[PDB]
Amino acid sequence: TTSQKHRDFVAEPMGEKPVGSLAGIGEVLGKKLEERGFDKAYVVLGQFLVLKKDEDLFREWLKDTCGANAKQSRDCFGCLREWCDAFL
Amino acid sequence: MTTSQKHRDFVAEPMGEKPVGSLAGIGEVLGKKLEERGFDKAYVVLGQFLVLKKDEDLFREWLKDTCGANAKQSRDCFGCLREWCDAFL
Repeated sequence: TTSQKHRDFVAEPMGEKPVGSLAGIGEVLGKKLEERGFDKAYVVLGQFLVLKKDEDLFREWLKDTCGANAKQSRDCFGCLREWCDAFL
Repeated sequence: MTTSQKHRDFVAEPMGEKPVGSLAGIGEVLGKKLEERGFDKAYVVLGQFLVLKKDEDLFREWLKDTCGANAKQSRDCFGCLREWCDAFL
């Protein structure tokens, strides 16, 4: 199952969408990601790609960086993996 | 058209699983050094480009430090990634 936020993100190029457009990234996570430099969704894509799309390492990185719980990191990972399947 | 044909081929389409050597500026010598550091597909170098917020100075320095790229190689790689992003990101 997926959210509309997920479907909206995976349907099109992300351009300069803010980090909060990613599935799983709410206002609280988004704030903390922004304070650490990850202010646009593509910067988080960048980390996903630097980590060679590794689910365990990306989701652990997200937890360590902004405090994402397991559902939030699942949602964020899945939306980036599906976006990459469609556009990369 | 100022760019290389290799730039043109790269920016014309999604990169998928293309190797790092498909990037403009990344010949076989630079490509093997990138692979040895774990940057084995073009998308991993895109990742670093994006994590650095597409900043030219930081990206070109990173490339120099990571594989010894000269100024022309680093400008070509940066420009190829920048135009790819403008087309597809």
